[PDB]
Amino acid sequence: GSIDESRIGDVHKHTGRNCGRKFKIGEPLYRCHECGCDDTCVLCIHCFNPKDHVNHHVCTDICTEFTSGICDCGDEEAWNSPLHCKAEE
Ligand SMILES: [Zn+2]
Ligand SMILES: [Zn+2]
Ligand SMILES: [Zn+2]
Repeated sequence: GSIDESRIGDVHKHTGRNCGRKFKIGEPLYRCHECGCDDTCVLCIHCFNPKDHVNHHVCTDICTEFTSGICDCGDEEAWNSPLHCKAEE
């Protein structure tokens, strides 16, 4: 077999558990009007999968110092539809 060590690999994969990545200032936060339960359900850049949200109203935000957030990818009580983590691609 042959793997390339330079690749991002699987450092962002979180199969079976929630992502819970903490947003640092400047990073994008993704929210979907159709998929998210309340206006606090968010996805990180590594998780957000455009495929899941074709025809949906996606809202992007820049993370600030006042942003206290962790990624909700894989927490099934935060989403109306099952998501497909991008890190799995
Ligand atoms: Zn995430
Ligand atoms: Zn994910
Ligand atoms: Zn969506």
